[PDB]
Formats: sequence, structure tokens, C-alpha cells
Amino acid sequence: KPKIVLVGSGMIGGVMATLIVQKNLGDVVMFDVVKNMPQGKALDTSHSNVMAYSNCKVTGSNSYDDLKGADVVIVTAGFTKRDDLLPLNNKIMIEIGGHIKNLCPNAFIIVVTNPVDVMVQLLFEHSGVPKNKIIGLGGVLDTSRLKYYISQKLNVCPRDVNALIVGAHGNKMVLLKRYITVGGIPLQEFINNKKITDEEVEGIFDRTVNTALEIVNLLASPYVAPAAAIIEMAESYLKDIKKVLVCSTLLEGQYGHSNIFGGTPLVIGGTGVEQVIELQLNAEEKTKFDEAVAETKRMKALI
Amino acid sequence: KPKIVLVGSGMIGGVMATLIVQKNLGDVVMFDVVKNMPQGKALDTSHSNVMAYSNCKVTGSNSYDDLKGADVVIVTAGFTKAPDDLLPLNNKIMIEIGGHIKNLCPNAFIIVVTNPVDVMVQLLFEHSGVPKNKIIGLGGVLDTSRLKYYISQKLNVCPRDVNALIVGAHGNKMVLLKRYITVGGIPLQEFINNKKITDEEVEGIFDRTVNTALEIVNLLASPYVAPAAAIIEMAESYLKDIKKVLVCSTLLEGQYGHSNIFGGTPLVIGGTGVEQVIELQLNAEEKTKFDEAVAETKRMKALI
Amino acid sequence: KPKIVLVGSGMIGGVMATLIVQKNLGDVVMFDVVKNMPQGKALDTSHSNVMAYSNCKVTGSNSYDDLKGADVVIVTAGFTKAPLLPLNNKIMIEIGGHIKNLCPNAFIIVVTNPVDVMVQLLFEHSGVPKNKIIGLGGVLDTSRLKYYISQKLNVCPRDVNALIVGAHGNKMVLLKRYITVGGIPLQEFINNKKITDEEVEGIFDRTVNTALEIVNLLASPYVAPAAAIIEMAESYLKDIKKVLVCSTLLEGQYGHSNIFGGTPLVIGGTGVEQVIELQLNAEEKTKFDEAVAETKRMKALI
Amino acid sequence: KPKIVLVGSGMIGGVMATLIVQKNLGDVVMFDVVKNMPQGKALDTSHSNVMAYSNCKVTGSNSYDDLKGADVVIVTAGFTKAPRDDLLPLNNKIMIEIGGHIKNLCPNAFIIVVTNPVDVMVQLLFEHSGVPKNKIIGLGGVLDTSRLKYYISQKLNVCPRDVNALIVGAHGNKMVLLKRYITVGGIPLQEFINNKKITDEEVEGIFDRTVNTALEIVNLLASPYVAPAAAIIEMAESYLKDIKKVLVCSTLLEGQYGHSNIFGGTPLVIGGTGVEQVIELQLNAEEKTKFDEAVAETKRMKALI
DNA sequence: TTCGATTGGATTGTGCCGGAAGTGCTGGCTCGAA
DNA sequence: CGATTGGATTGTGCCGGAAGTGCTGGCTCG
Ligand SMILES: [Mg+2]
Ligand SMILES: [Mg+2]
Repeated sequence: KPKIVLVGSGMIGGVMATLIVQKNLGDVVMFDVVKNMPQGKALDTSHSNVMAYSNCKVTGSNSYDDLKGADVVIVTAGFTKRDDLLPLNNKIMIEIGGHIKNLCPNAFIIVVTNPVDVMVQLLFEHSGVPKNKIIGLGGVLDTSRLKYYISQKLNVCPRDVNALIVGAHGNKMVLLKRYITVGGIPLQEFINNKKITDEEVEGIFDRTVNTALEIVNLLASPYVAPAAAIIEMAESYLKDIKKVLVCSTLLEGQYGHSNIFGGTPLVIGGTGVEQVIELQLNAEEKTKFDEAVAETKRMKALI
Repeated sequence: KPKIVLVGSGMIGGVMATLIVQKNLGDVVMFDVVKNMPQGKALDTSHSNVMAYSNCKVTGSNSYDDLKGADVVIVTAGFTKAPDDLLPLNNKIMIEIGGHIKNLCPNAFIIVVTNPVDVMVQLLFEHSGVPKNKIIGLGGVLDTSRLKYYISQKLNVCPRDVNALIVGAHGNKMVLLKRYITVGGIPLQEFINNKKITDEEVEGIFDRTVNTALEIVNLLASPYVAPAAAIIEMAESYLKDIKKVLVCSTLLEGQYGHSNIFGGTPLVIGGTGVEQVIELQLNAEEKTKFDEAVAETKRMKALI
Repeated sequence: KPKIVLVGSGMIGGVMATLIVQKNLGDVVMFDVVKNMPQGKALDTSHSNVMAYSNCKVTGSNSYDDLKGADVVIVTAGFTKAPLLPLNNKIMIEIGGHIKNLCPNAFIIVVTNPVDVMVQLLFEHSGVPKNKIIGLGGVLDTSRLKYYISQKLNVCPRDVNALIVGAHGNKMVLLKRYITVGGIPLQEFINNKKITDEEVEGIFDRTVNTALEIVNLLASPYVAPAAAIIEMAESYLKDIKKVLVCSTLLEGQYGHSNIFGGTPLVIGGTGVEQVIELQLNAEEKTKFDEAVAETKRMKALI
Repeated sequence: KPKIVLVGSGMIGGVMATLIVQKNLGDVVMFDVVKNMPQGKALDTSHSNVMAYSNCKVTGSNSYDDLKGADVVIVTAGFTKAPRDDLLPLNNKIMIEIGGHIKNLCPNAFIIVVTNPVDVMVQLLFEHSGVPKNKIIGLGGVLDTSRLKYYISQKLNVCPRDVNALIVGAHGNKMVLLKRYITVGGIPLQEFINNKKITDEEVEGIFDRTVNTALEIVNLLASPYVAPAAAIIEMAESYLKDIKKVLVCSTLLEGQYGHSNIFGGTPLVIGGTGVEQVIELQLNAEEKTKFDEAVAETKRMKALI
């Protein structure tokens, strides 16, 4: 049975453990540097095996030694209370990286800690894992927002909207209007039929970009959709589903960029990243991609 | 709890009943004119509730009276032939079933499978009196399942991450719209440009899709698992108000320039039945193919 | 599509909304008296429809008006105390008035503690039929018992079956005689020394004190409670007719009337379809009496 | 991704491949000695990955070569009618052949035998394949008890899975139905009998129906394959996902119930290493006698190969 | 001897804890680094 | 000269035509 270690047992970590039990995906270690809290969350969550008809062990840990034998490692831990946080979190990535190198070098790694396109590269470098075995959360979450908003305007099933958002997670994310479909049909056909206007689409783009802030302004925090997105990625690996999912991955010349991680459609299968798909962007799209990657580079230079 | 009546309990009916219990979608009546056989199949299937943790009653019936109170009616009954003399026989069958739906469950959502489906669904529509948004025919979900699958195996992605539209009619004149294929939301043409798959291979896959039933029958098997799964995807989208976009046969009222006939097109299936009929903005060549499919449907409608 | 209203959008509410979308069970209104927060949680949760391939509307509300047309109402609101009767009574009065006015045909699940009192108060003030309102208790408590036993015997957790009756709280009645494993009496595993009588007693104590244990570990128990509640709600919404131990109005069972208590029930499409009275021996009956007496005692303090 | 080889692609095999795709459990090889048909079934079934959102390869095979690297092997192949005890040597022959291949090609596979009489055939395949006793079991109790559980649940109007029951000894007419061990929502059946929700006579009628179910279905011009396939997949899934379900299956007895060197139906725990526990029920005298009779019939047939 | 307390969190805040008030925080404590 | 442990509508080694809730004439393989 797979061993899944959640490095970070905060809000997103907790929902991830709950979903893993629901789906009977594997044993779970809820790790946190904070004492006792993850053991308490783990004890609560373990009882839900009964309701789920599952059998996943869910335990808490405050020791990185429990990374031993992990098949999947999901990193959410890090400071959130700004550029000033960058060296702090770098420190954490170094620490985690060391342990991965020593304890679970064959693990598949998903990084969530923000800014994710920086943090995922730092952990890649410090852990020594292969480029096909480490990715960052970005596109699956962002595009879930876009797909959902469009679906609500057009009154269709959310999953039947497809869309691509690339480059980076965060305010520089590249929303590609040209690549939106509904039930396989170009969005433009629905714009032509006046079911949705270009202005409404732009409003939805802005809302997609601003969604985390919208949720925080309402005195909540985004963790349910992020957790679900991360588990969709992990499951595609663990069950070798080969879903196309937009994640942050090492660029080796794609879009004209190297030595940097960026969001792009990827195929996630049993061996990890099995394909990196490079979209055939036009010049304005490429300029937006360049600006996203430039912001990632700028922040990386500040660690 | 929804009542689902399977009018026809052959091999497709057996798989549909199995899947309904797996998904705990509703009580099932397995109807057939053949005596005792559907009672036997229903008895076998009912025990699988234990393994599924479901609670769907599954019963067999040789009486149309059990259509009473049906929320969903799926019609697979009718004479078959391996892949025109059937048109009058199956017309008479649609008349009989229609009379019973009209009198026993006029509010049911109807899914027609009986071939040639684009003709038979209109005949049942006419003799049942149900509203145009409450009856559809199986076509696109099945055919596109083949297309999506074959492409996905050449590109090494999850089969459902391929999207495709096949329209017009269910049969040899099905319109396969190359322009509308995507993979993980990306136009297929980008994969052709990168030589991940060629134009010629896609042509070969179109031909294989059209001829898949024949391919399976030549291998001494009968296609019924994929058809059953497609039908249950449709029925579930209605029962759970999911509003999936699914290509099915529906009454055309001017779309693509045609009226008074049923044809395959993308539809939204929700709690009120067909909620939207989506007309694709086809170019001239695509429209010519659509025309040919609907013309074949018309040709056959003239032979009942 | 069913409409499910969560009256209370705290941490248990959040997990319930998450699970409802995962299972595509119905549209969800997350209500709370706290402004803006439930709209935020609802927004976050709504996006998970994509990942789940579901289509549930999830919205937030600070208005009881949105109870209108609810098929299921789950009440978790109320003041809490870490491991108030008049306060939460006033809340049950308010909510009850709105259910009576806006959704009198809803199926009601009460979680607000002490649950066996609060469920009766909401029953009285809402006017809903006795077969349409129950309290959370047994499904959660027995999930603890079943889990701990399964981990000592190394079997799938749900293959342990057990009944805990009477009340949800320290006076819960743990029926050792009714525990089975893969359908086999627990006593056979004790005879074979796969588990001891003493270990079973230690597990009973742990089950009773699990909320305290979780709080002592600096966490709040809300995942398993949310899952238990959704199992109950789902049994109603899909007419599954599961046997689930819940708090229900007693009308003579176990020698008691005019009070709610935990007993095995059948939950189906019409609500509580059967109330099953266990054939308890004298000792078990005395424990049941103690649980109910505590519920009555507290009911006198509203 | 696990490799599941279906040795036999008839009615039960077909439904098993359908369910494996529905549950995304693994790649499937539909083997049969009959040419072409399994390739056809596999082609049809493979398209259902789209509707199921799964990604299982489903292929057909007429060669035992494809047992290579199997993680799970499910054996339904064998004679069911004359080309009756006369079938026993024929099927023995088949078990010999399969066994050789398993030994050479997938000795680490988990094996589920369905070919009837299962309690005999499973031991023959055990002997000829050389796999460990914790890696091979026979279908029996999960199916038979699904019948008993279902009929009881319908009389009492509860969820079928909330009825628990144990049927032991052998899969066939000598199956041992244990009234003492029936519970409903975890409550002893006797409480429902005391409450006149169901009578002792009705329970006896249901026991008879449970024993007679296969015949009842055949008499109605059908054949049992949906519930058998579901039962088999429940067993296989408990192995593949390490669920550690308690499931009644046919397993090698080494003294339990007073028998050795024979397979019989008993509650087992199925986990990631195979049979993790064999649970011996503390049967009373009458129950143990019925168990004895079941095992005696298995031995009688085993003596005729 | 002084004085801050992990990348998390219940109702409130938030190193931990009890007592208190009641849609709701802080005064007193231990441990350990500087 | 009977035909793998399977099967569509029917039966059932295979295939094609025929009739129409529905089989068997003609063929070829070792
Ligand atoms: Mg902190
Ligand atoms: Mg044969």
C-alpha cells in the first residue's frame, strides 16, 4: 500500500488526509514541525475509515525520519505571514530536501508552498530527485476556478469546460482564451451565439486571478479546492492514469526557457511526468509567459 | 428512489442493470417479451447489491404494465441484424411501446437504442406523445468513446482526456469532425504539427471508429459493454441533474438546415431532460457531410 | 437535485460541504450567523466540483430565509464547550421557528451539544414529525469503537460491528455483547486470545474519551463527525435503509417516553422507517436508564 | 499498475473485466482457449474506459504465455457439460496445464479459482502450480452469503450489506448455513425472530433458496454471472488494495475443524500479502457435523480425478 | 538571569494551560536559548 | 469426421443467407 507523507499538516494538509481516506489511496503520515497537532488531526481522520469503508493508516509525526519509504511526498509547510519570506522558506526547502535525499529518493514530490514555481525548483535542487519526479501545484487549481465560473455562466457540468492556464501560479498566471472549450466546442462558438460576451469572459479571467484574494477578503482561506487539485495529481501518479494536468515542471527549452520551473500541460503517470506538452503559443501569449517566468526568476534571485 | 425500466433485457440490458446497481442509481425493471429470462437475470443481478453496498430493487417483467411510474425508460428491444427489412417490424414495436409509455409513464425520460436509432427514436417520439426534450437516441457518446479511446492510445494519455464530436447520425454515415478533436483541452492539430500523431493515422482511426461494431462482430463477440456504459452515462446525467454535454440524437427544428427529423448533436442533459441543443458552427464541407447523414436517415424513414 | 442546508458553517460544516460535493449529493447552502465567512468557504468549496466531476451548487448565507425548500437541514450551530443549556435552547427556538415556517417537510439532523437534549428541543419548536428528526450520536461513537478494535485484530475497520446506545456523551452505553468481527462474535476472538477482556475494556474507555484525547492533542474532532453525519444524510437521500444508531424519540422503548435517546434505527427515503429496540439484559438496561436519566437531568436546566 | 489475467473469458470473465475497468483496478488480459472471441470482448470493454474515466488496458489472448508477470490470476475456465463427476478428470487436466504455466510464468501471482467444484479444483491448482498456501483461494462464501444476506434484507426491509452471515465448508449443495451467526445491523437475527419480524419457517425457506439459487436462475433460462463476478472482484480488490476484509473463501485447512490436506470454506482475512488470517469458527456439535459432511463430499469428488 | 515561544489552531487567540464569557481572550505557567 | 474450457436472435468448429422473438446448409481442417 502506498505511503503518502504530508509535509505540513495545516488547512490544506488536513483536507488532503480526509480525501486520501475517502479514496482509500494509501497510508498517510501527517507531518508538522508543530508538536501534537498533527497527531490529533490524524487520530480524528483515522476514524473516518469506518464511514469510508477504507483501510488507510493515518498517523501524525514531528520527525522527518518518517519520510523513510515514502512513495509520495506533498509539501505545504512554510511561512505565509512578501519577498521577505523567501529566504525563510528556502531554509525549509533545504532541510526537507536533505531528508528526501537520504530517506525517500525514489518518491514522487508535489510542492505547494508559495511562491510555488520558485519553491519547487529549490526543493528539486536540494533533494536531488530526477526532473520527472517533482512538480508544483498551479494549473489544476487555477483552471478549476476558470472552468467553474464559465460552467456557471453557460449552465453546464463544471468538468465539461476545459481550459489552460500556464507560466506561473499567482498574479502573473497566463489565461489562454484561445484554448477554452465547452463540451469539446470552442468557447468562441458560444460567444458568437451570445451565450456569453467577451466582456464577461474578461471579468471571469480577472476573477480567476483574484480568487484567493476574494476568499481571504470574505474571512475564509482557500484549502478545499487546493487539496482536491493536489489529490487529483497524486492519484494520477499512484494509479498510472496518465491524465493531462497543468503543473509546474522543469523547463528545458520549452517556450524559450531553461533552468527554471513553469506551469505547462504535463502527463502524469506511474513513472511520474511522462510527457511535457509545449503549447504552440502566438507572440502575445509568449510575451505573457515570459513575464510570468521573469517574475519567478526575480523571486528566485532573492533567496 | 428513481424507477428505471429497461425495455429489452438482452446483453446490453444485462450490463445496464449491473451498472445501475454498481452506481446505486435506482430501482430496475428488466422487461422483455421473452418469458422468464429477465426474471432470471434480475435475480442474479439483485444479489450484487451486497457487494456494491447498494439498495436497488432489480425485478424481471414480461408485462408492459410495469412501465407504470417509470422515471427513465431505456428501449433496446427490437429485431437486430449483424453489421432495411427491419424498418417495418421495429416500427410496429415502437408503436406498441409508444402506446404503453403514453398511457403508463408519459412523464418519463426516454432513451432509444433500437437500430437504426435516428429513425426509431423519432417513431417512438411520435407514438409516445412525450415532449421533445424528454426523448433522445443513443449515438454520439458511444461512437466518440471509440474515437477518444483510439486517439488516446496513440498519444499515451488518459482516454477521457481526449474530446471529440461525432454528429449527424449513428451508423456508417456518422460525421467525424477532425476540427473539433482536443487532447487535454489542446487542439489535435498541435499534436499533428509536432508529429506525435499523423494525419494518416487519424484517417485510419476514423475508419476504425466507423467500423468498430463490424470489427467486434468479426471477432465473434457482440458489442454491448461500451453501449451500456454510454447509455448509463446519459441516464445518470438526467437522474442526477449533472448537465453534461453529450452528443445524442434529438429532434432538429432548423439546426444545420433540417427539420422534422432526428439527428446527432451535442446536447446538455439535466434534470429537465434536454436543456440545451447546441448547434455546431460547421463549415461548408462539414455541413455537406451532416446533410448526407440526415439524408440517409430520411431515406430509411421512408421505408417503414 | 436535493437541497441541503448546513445551519452552522464551522469546521464540521466545512468537511460536510466538501463530502457532499465529493459524492455529488445535492446543492449546499452553508449558513452561519458569522458574516462573510460561509460565503468564503462556499466559494472555495464550489471549485472542487471540477476535481470531483460533480455539479453541486455551493453557496453561503447569513439569512435563515435560505432554509426555504430545503430537503435536508443539518444543525451544528450553537455555543461550544471544550471537553449553555439555556443559550443553545434559545438557538433551537430560533431555528425551529424558521424550519416550521420555511421547510416543514425537511429531514433534520441535529448535532448541537448536548445532542440528545437539543434534538428534542428542536423537535418541539420546529413541529416536524418524529420520523423526520434525529440526533448524531451512535454512528460517530461506534466509528471509534470499531476502528480501535479493528486495529487490534488487523481487519478492515468497517468489518467490525458494534452498538453504542442511550446517549452521546460520557454515559454512552457500550454493549460488549453486541460486538462482532466479520460477523463473528467478539467473544470468539477473546477465547482465542486474539484480544483480551482487559484490552476491550481499555478500548471502551478510549472510545468514551476520544473527543478529550483529540483536544488534548491540540486538535478539534470534526472530520469523523462530518463523515458520520453525511452517512446518515446519504442514507436518507438515496433511500439506502441503513441500520444506523441515532438519537430518536422514545415512546416506551427501554421503558422510556418523552425523551430522545440513542438506538439502532433504519434510515430510508421516508426518514426514520424503523426504530429497533434492543433486547437488553438487566445490567445493560440499568446503563441505558443512567444515560437517559442524565439527558432528562440536563433537559430540566434550559 | 497491477496485471490481472482472466483465465476464461466466458460470462463471468466478461463481467469481471467490465467491473475491473469500472473500478480502474488494473490492466486486464482476457484469456480463453477459444479463438478470437476474447479479443472481441476485450476490444468492446476497452472503450468503456472513456465512460468510467479509467485507464486499464484490456486485451484478449489465446496463449498461456500472457500469464507472464500476472499479479492476479482468476480461473473460471473448464467444462460444465459433457463434450457431473465425469467432468472431474477433464478439468483436472486443465488445472494441470494452467498450474505448470503459473509455476513458470507468474509464481508470485495471487490466484482465485472459480471452476467447479471449486473446493476440489482450487486444491488441484494449488498442487500443480506450487504457489504458497496463502496465495491461492477459491470462490464460495462471498457469493453464497450474498444470496442469504440479500433475501434476509428484503424480508426485513434493510440495506442488504447490513445483514451479515457466514456460510462455510464447501461451495455447493453441502454448504453450511449458520443461523447462529446471522446479524442485522449488528443485532442477532433471533431478536427479529422474537419480535415476529420474520419466523423460523421463513428463515428455513430463505436457507433453502440460498442453496437453490443457482438452480433457480438456470430454471428461469438465465445463468448466474453478475453476482459471481462481483464477489470475485471484491476478493481480488481486497488483495490489490490491502483492505484486510473478512471474506469467506476456500482455503487450505491444516487442522481447523479437524481436517487437513483439504480445502474448505471459512472466514479469511484478505490483505496485501494474500491470506493474512484463517479464522476458525467455534462451531457447536451439529454445525461441525455439517462441516464434516461438506468436506467429505469434497474428498469424495477429489478421489475421482 | 532575562524573555521569547516552529512552518498550526478551537469560539475566542494561538509556546502551553485554565477560567471566563457567551458569536466569545488573556493571566500565569514551563521550557530553553541567548 | 468431429470440431477448446464461448456465443449473437437463432445455435454454437467456421461462415452466409434466411426468417423475423427468430437455425441450418455448405464448408475446411486437422
Ligand atoms: Mg505558530
Ligand atoms: Mg465450445
